[PDB]
Amino acid sequence: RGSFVEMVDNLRGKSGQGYYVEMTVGSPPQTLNILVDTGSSNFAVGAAPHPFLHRYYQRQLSSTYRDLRKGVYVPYTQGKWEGELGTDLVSIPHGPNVTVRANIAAITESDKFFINGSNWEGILGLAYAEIARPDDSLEPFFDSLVKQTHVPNLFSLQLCGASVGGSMIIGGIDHSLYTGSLWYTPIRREWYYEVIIVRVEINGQDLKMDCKEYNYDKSIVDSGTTNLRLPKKVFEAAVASIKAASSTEKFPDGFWLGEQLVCWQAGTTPWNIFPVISLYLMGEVTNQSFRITILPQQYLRPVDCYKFAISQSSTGTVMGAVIMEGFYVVFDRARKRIGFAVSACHVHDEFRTAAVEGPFVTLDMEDCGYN
Ligand SMILES: N#Cc1ccc(C(=O)Nc2ccc(F)c([C@@]3(CF)N=C(N)OCC3(F)F)c2)nc1
Ligand code: NA
Ligand code: NA
Repeated sequence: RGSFVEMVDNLRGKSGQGYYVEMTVGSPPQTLNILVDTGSSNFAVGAAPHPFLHRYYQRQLSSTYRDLRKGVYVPYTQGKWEGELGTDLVSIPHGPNVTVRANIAAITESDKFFINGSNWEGILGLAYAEIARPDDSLEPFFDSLVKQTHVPNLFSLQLCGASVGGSMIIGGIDHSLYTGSLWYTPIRREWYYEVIIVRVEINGQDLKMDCKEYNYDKSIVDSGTTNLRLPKKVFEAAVASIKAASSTEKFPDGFWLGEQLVCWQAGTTPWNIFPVISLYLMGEVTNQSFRITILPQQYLRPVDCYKFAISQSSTGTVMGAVIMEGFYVVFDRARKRIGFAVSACHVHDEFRTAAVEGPFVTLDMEDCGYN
């Protein structure tokens, strides 16, 4: 408990391409790099020589592979894969010292799914069975891990942004990865890692929207998305504040829509003109909340050119890597809650830091949830 030196620094990645962990599948073990995704629930790996892939799962080499005799077709908004379901033995070399029999979707066809130039070749969905495809009887990897072993039912993520890196601590928390205290928000329902945002501030100024707007139709914590996505109305209000707060430089309108980059002469990005953004999350106690604060170092991504990485959503709020890179995030499944603490590795300057602060007094938090 509290100390997991073998798992520290077990994540890698490249700017814009996600954080992946090494895994082994089958017997003998085949090594694969697998993207860590708290926004989905399938363990799915390339299983055919797609040209973008460095490595892929060759089921014919595994004496422990078992076919489920069932296909799966998974369309997303942009992109899709299809695959054949089976189970095999899986382990995590820089992770707990166990092997589990897990479901694996062998991806045999895909479109706009793999990234040309990336170094991963599958995805580990860490969310709940309810959003698993094709349905919720396909048990997700972490559920299998916890049923078949004594690994406790929680994992934590420290994502260190830009070549990126971090730590996925499986079964525990490592205190050297954060400073100050962890603050917890309830998981509102076990499907995505759904949470409730109860107030939004831009440089300390409240957007003063009806808080149900903040969670329209859900808010989730998603390591498989780069941006902070905001419901359209909230995004509109939020941009108007940020634009106002930075109004000393003007940028194309296109910029704020993620449609154009902005560039400054190297080593001169004027961070100080851009405001901090705070989300207050529902706390553990009635009428109690706490607040996480991020910097422009988080929401202006380097591509010295930058992309504005807060964007409009039609799927609710998505607290992607733009939020998570500021914090150490604990997915405390056993107690249905998500903890945040300031990450010991987050990108900051000599004037401002990411922050997690409480308790605050917030009434009518239950009304913030959308039904
Ligand atoms: N920083 C960061 C960063 C940068 C990139 C990537 C990334 O490529 N993520 C990715 C790839 C393929 C996917 F297919 C997904 C899915 C699979 F479910 N997962 C979530 N969460 O949302 C989009 C999605 F399509 F639904 C994600 N991730 C994070
Ligand atoms: Na167990
Ligand atoms: Na600490």
